[PDB]
Formats: sequence, structure tokens, C-alpha cells
Amino acid sequence: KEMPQPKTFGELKNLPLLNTDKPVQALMKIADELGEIFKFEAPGRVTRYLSSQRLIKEACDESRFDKNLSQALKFVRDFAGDGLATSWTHEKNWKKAHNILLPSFSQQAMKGYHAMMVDIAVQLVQKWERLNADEHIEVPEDMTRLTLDTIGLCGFNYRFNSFYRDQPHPFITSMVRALDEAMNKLQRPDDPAYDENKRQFQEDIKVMNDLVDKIIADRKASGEQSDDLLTHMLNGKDPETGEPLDDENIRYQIITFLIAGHETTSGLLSFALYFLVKNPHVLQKAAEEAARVLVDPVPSYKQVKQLKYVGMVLNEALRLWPTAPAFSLYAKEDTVLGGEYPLEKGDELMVLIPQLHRDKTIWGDDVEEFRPERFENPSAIPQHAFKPFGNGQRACIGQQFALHEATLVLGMMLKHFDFEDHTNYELDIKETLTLKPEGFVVKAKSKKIPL
Amino acid sequence: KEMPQPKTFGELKNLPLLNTDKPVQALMKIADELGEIFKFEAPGRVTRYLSSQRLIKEACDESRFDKNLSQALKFVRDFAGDGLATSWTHEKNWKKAHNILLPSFSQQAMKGYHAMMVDIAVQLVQKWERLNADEHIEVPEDMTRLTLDTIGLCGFNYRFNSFYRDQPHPFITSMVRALDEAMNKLQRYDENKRQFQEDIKVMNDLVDKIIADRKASGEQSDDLLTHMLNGKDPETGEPLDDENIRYQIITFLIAGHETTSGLLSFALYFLVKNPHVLQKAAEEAARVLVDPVPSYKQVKQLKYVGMVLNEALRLWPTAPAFSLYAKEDTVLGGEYPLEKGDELMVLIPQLHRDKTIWGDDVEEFRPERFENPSAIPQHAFKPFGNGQRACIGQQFALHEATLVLGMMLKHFDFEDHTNYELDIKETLTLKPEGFVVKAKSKKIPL
Ligand code: HEM
Ligand code: HEM
Repeated sequence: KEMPQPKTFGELKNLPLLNTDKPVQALMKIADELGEIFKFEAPGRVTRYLSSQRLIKEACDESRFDKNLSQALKFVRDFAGDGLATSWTHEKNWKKAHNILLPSFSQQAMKGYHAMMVDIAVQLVQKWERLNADEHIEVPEDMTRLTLDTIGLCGFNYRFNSFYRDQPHPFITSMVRALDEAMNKLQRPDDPAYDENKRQFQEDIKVMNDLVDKIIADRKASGEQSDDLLTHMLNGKDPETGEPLDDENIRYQIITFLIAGHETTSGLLSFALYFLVKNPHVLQKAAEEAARVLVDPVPSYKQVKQLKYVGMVLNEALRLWPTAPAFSLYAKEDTVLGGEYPLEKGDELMVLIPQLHRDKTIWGDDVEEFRPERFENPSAIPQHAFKPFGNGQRACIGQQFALHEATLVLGMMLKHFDFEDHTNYELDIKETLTLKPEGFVVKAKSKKIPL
Repeated sequence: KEMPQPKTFGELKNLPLLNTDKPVQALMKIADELGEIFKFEAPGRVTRYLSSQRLIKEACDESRFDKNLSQALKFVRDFAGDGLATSWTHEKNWKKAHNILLPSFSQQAMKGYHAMMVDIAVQLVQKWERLNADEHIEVPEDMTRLTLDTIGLCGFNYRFNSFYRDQPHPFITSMVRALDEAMNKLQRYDENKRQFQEDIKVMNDLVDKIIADRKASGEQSDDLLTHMLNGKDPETGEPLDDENIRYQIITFLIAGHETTSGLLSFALYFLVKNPHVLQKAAEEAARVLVDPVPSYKQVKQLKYVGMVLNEALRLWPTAPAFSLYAKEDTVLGGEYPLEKGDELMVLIPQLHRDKTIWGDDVEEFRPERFENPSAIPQHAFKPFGNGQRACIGQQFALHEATLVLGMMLKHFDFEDHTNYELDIKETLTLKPEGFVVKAKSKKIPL
């Protein structure tokens, strides 16, 4: 009945607890101490963090709870607009864009993106083939190059050419700095010395809008048709309203794909490779499948679907470190959670995904061990125990995209290289709005298999 | 390219090879002679027995192969109906019951069955505590009493009371005799047919009555029948009808009781034949089972006992084969072209003796092989089948077997007083026939 709550800071309540460079990991430690639910109070803000499958399965009941915009999402909305990830379910543009975009993100639609994904994947493999002896790989840096370029190519047929650069394309620099400002605002009084941050923030917003608006205008003027999401959005019509997306909303969706997809997906690849080099038996099993299945110089769509164990590796990496680590809900009406926590209409909940994925009542006592064999049969996994892609109609629309991209790329990596954890890397998880293993490095020795 | 085939009998092709009292063991000997794959032809039937992890890992690719009803399963279907084990994947009632029953067979659902499992396990322990000096234990007989009563209690809150009886419950007599007819038909009568239909009626009558009684009573138990009466398939939104619920109950009794008791019997056999392994398992039992009654959490802590059971399943998987068909034209192992609909048999005991996987000591009983599941290659160990058609009762069987074996090792020292010579009797399952031991109580109260 009485809800646990972490330490307070006078008038600031719990807010200073988030003034730390690893806030998700701090919240996990608080959940370890306080249990399946704790209250978190700030000036003008109350929320409750959920960690157990017992309570989260109720929070995922869409008749009782709807997606809430967390403070992080509200700040991202300043440049993602009413894109899919930062719009309320009741906003006309959410259901409109959802209906238009769902078929172009289906498993069947990955057949059309496959060639462009292979284009960037081959660039990554060639970069590593061309490294000299005793040079090493900066894993998240290269994974982020790959996912950004892949979303750029599949999203709107634009080549960021990240593998030709040390300093990223100006759009990426402004996007990363915009996301950084959004995160920093969470841990922040509105002192006059933040005026520089604000002026830079508006400059970065303009950089993103200008490039994306320009590409949209260029595409409309040309009339050319590609296999990208931009073509689908220029030609799609919502069956419900009968309307297409307008040019401004299309821009917000493109920005959203880049934000929502690039860092989550590169983090997944980075964590997956981290767990593989730390668990050599798993690596060997995953590399055997890669060599057996990927028998052609270029992987096909059907071959990627056959990489079952690689997919199991990715799910277990998502279990331990889900790279979009939380989502927020509000109670649609007065309701009682778990039979002991009464909630009033509008009350907010946070789903702490890494804690959910460590619920021993679901996964057993070995929750911290990396064992892809947990995912041999996904249907056996209990409902709402595994939520790396969110929930319900507000779940990740790019789930099939992210997993196809990650399975293809990891499969090619395991096919073409042996990996060495040459520094005995100590896991250090850097936190933005997503999670990544900072400073993770490996050496790759080519198996000399041509492309 | 050219596929080996054992000796033929003119028009009967290979069929007379199955007219033997130990057909699985005969097929294992053929696999020893012919290798990882051989064709087996009969009048109107062609199948291919696979024995190597190399080929079986491909056969377990669900995009290329689906479960086939073997001739044995087709005959069992005459009384298991479209229960889970004897239904095709494309049958509406398979996916429906699969979705409904999966949560009631989860590791989490074992917490609710644990008390009833302990009920029967304590009865087994008390039977052995009450034996007189120089009396002995008929191991598979008592293990079958236990597994039969446990599924009856957990399945539909019914007490077969096998530990109060010499002659089994009338349902069991008809079930065993029906399974006997199903097996005999493979190696093969008006009396047999009339008896077969009588046994079907006995099974249907009792199960339909228990279902009707439960609906009339309205009572709610912690059993599978309650879940099936109240469950709805999330996909179709439909519940199982009463006829299918009956077939599921019959299936649980068939699919679970003899496989699981065979596992316990083989496990105890290997333990008494390997005293160092028994001692290690007994040491774990005494360290973990510190209360008069094991808890659910304690059973999960019996790690080495779990390895013992897995190694027993490796050597003698008690459901020794399953059947697959090719969904489309495909090439197996890069040299064996298969046409759509072509059938495969997975010879599990041979798979589990693949020296390229387990090393040269494949016949030795070493639970330590199972220290890390990640070290085992994909699809090398398949005692519970494969994919979405894998054993739904796997967590049930292993929880029951781990609980019971743990209590046995806590409460008794065992003697292989006859120096028992392994003799594996074959039905549709496997068991060490005539396996007997003496148990000396450690005098630990319950
Ligand atoms: C492994 C990689 C990814 C993970 C773990 C992930 C995770 C998530 C999660 C947890 C949500 C729910 C957020 C909430 O409820 O507030 C979400 C939503 C979303 N994601 Fe992802 N995501 C990934 C990749 C991608 C990719 C590649 C794309 C597109 C190119 C994408 C686009 C979106 C969109 C548009 C939404 C909002 C959908 C809606 O609410 O209508 N994501 N994602
Ligand atoms: C150690 C004991 C057991 C072993 C070795 C075993 C083995 C197997 C195997 C190999 C299959 C696949 C059959 C095929 O592909 O044709 C299977 C399926 C099945 N088993 Fe078990 N089993 C055991 C115990 C149990 C128990 C205790 C139950 C239930 C109480 C059970 C119920 C089932 C069912 C319903 C299926 C069919 C699942 C489906 O296709 O949806 N089994 N079992």
C-alpha cells in the first residue's frame, strides 16, 4: 500500500538523483533496493518506476494505460515534432502516420530495404578488412556509422558517407548535439548561463530542418521513385482519413527515424559483440551458423531470416541492456495497480526495462548471465516479460527494421572475422537517452572470405 | 549422394526389420552400420533415419521442415485425437491449444503444481521407508506409479492412488493396452480391434465424466483442467471445446507418464552404476534439501541433479524419435536432395551418441557434460523435440523428476543388489525392464 521512495534533497525532492552521468543504472540500483515499484518526486512532477513483470503487464493493458510523453520525449519533441515517437496517441497525426507507415515497416517490407542495408554492411566489412595488423576497431563508433548511414539510405536515399569521415556530416553533429541538450535539460535551475545552450539548440534544429526539408523538396521536384521511406510517405494515404502526410510531418518522421533508430540499433550491435567476445562458446555457436547460412558473397533476405541463433544472441543482448531503456504511461482513468497501488486519472508510470528483464520470478536466478539459449522458442516467453521495443500500438514501428539490420550485420561480422577482446575490456555503459558500451574495442582478424 | 539402406525382404522392403521386440535399438544398430542417414522403405512408405548432428541441425530448421505424424503417432491419434501431440501444425486445434496451454506449462506455472507433485513424491518416499529388510524396489513400476499419479493430480485433480494398488486403475489398463495395440500395428485381428474400441470408450468415458463433473461442480483447482475450461486463445479468442479438452487430458497421461518414469528409472540406473556420480548428487540433495518438504526454489537449486537427468536423457531419451516432412524441395547436408513432402525420422539416441559432438566417451555417464548449455552445439541435444512442436511438458517433467530424484537421494542409500544387467523394454517409450534396487533409509523425517 505505502510506496517506497528513494532519498530526498529538501525542496528538490528526488530530482538531484538524476544529476548523474548514468541515470538508468542509478535507477536500476534504486529498484534493486526498493523493489518492483518506487515513487519519484520532483518540483511539479510525480512518477512511479515499475520493475516487475507483475506490475508491468498491467501497465501494458491498453484499456487502462496509454503512452505518456516522458520529460525526455517532450524535450525531443522540440525537434522531432509530431513524429510517431513524440506524438500523443490521440493526436490526429499519430494514427494517420501510423496507418501510412506500418506496411512500409513490416517484415515483408524488409525485402525492399535489404539491398541498401547490404550496401552499408559491405562498407563496414571492407573497412575492417582494410585495417592494418594491431590496429583495432572502435565498436560503437563504427556501429553508429553503419546504422546512421543505413537509416539515411533506407529513410530517404541520402548518403551520409560516415565511413569516409572522421567528423560526421553536419546533420549528424547537430542531431547528436540536439539530443545531448535534451538529455542535459533533464539533469538541470534555468540560469542565464544556459543561454548559449539554447541558442545552439535552435541552430541545430535549423540545420536538421533545412537538410530534411531540402531533400523532400528535391524529391518532389524530381518526381523520382526510390525504395525508401520518403517515397512511401510522398505517395501514401491514410485509409482512415484519406489524407497523406504533409511535408512538415514527413520531415519530422525522417528526423524521428534517425533519432529513434540510429543509437538504439548501434548500441544493440555493440552490446551483442561485447557479450560475444566475453562468451566464447556463444561466439563459436553464432559463427558456425553464420558460416553455414551465409554461403554467398552477399547475404540474401531469406538467408538473414535463417540466422536463428544470431537472432537469439540479439534478443539476449536486448534483454540485458535494452538500448531504449524506458517508456512512460499514464492512467486513462482511476484504477488500482497490482491490487494495492491506487492510481488517479492522469497518474504517470515509468517502465524500467532493464529491471523488468532481470525479474527473477520470470527468468530464474541467472538473470545476469548472457545465455541466448533462453530465446530458443520466443512463444514460451511469458507475456510482457520481454519489452525492448515497448508496448501495444505504441510499440517500436522499426522493430523489424532494427532486427533485420542487426541480424544481417552481425551475421556478416561473424562470417568474415575472428574477434579478440585484446584489452580485456571492462564494461562501461555511457548513457545518453540510449545506452552503449563506451570505449569498447576489439581486434578483428580476417577469415579472408571474399565479398 | 547415394543413400544407404539396410537389408530388404523382397516385396516387403525393410518392413520385417521392425518385427522385433526392440525396434529402436535395432535401428540404432543399423545406424551404427550405415552411418548418419539411411533410407527405410516399406509397402507404401518411405522414410529416412537421421543420426548425426550435422544433418539433424538442418532437419530442425522450421522454415524447411514441419512435424510429421509418424505411423506410431497416427495410430495413437485414434485415441489421443487432435490433442497437442497427435495434431498437425496446420490444424486449428493445434495452435489454439498451444497458445492456451503454454502459460500453464511454464516454469512459473510449476510453482502452482509443486504442492501436488510433493504430495505424490512423499507417498513414494513413505512406501520405501515402510519396506521391510531385504525387500526390494521395482524401480520402473514405482516410478510409473508416481508419474501417473502426479499427472492425474496436476492434470485434473484426480487421484489414481497407484500406491494403494497392485492392479492399475481401469483407465490405465485401457490406455496401456491401447498403446500396445498402436505399437503392435507397426510390426503387423478382430479381437484386437474390438478390444481397441473398448479401450477407447473407457478412456473417453472417464475423462468426459471428470470434465462434466468439474463443470457441474464449478470448483476451481490448480490443475490443467481448470485452465482449459477457463482459457481463451488470444489469437482466435476461442476456448477449447470439451472434446478437445478430453484429448488433451488423454495426451498428458500418454505423453508424460511413461517418458517421465523412464527418465527417473534410467537416471537411478545410471546413478547406481556410477557411485561417484551418485555420491555427488546425494551430496547436493543433502546440502540443498534442508527442510522436511522441498520447496519450489530448492528444486531449482538441484543443479547437479538436473545435469544427471539431462545426461540420462542423452543416453536413453524416453521418447526416442520424432518425424518431420519437407515443406518444399530442399537439399539436406548438400548431398541428399529431398522433394516436398519427403519424410525424415530423427533417431534421438543415435544423435546423442554423435562422437563429433560429445567426444569419444559417448557411452559414459558424465553429467558434467551439461555444465554450460552454451558449449553444446545447436540441435545436438533433442530429448524434447524441436521448435514450436517441442515438448510442452518439458518443464513439468524436469521439475517432477528433479524433485523426486532429489528426495530419493536425500532419504536413501541405494544398492544395486542384483548387479542388474541393463535390459531396455520397448513400447512407444523406453525403460530398464526388471531394474531393481534395495534402499536403506537415512532415517530423515518428512
Ligand atoms: C534495437 C533498436 C531499437 C530499439 C530497442 C527501439 C526501442 C523502442 C521503444 C522502447 C519504443 C517505445 C517508446 C515509447 O513507448 O515511448 C520505440 C518506438 C519507436 N521506434 Fe524504436 N527502437 C529501435 C529501433 C528503431 C528503428 C531502427 C526505427 C526506425 C528506423 C525506430 C522507430 C521508432 C518509432 C517511429 C517509434 C514510435 C512508434 C509509435 O509510437 O508510433 N526504432 N522504439
Ligand atoms: C522426460 C519426459 C518427456 C520426454 C522425454 C518427452 C518428449 C517429447 C518429445 C520428443 C516430443 C515431440 C514429439 C514429436 O515431435 O512428435 C514431445 C511432445 C509433447 N509432449 Fe512430451 N515428453 C516428456 C514429458 C511430457 C509431459 C510430462 C507432458 C505433459 C504432462 C508432455 C506432453 C507433451 C505434448 C502435449 C507434446 C506435443 C506438443 C505439441 O506438439 O504441441 N510430455 N514430448
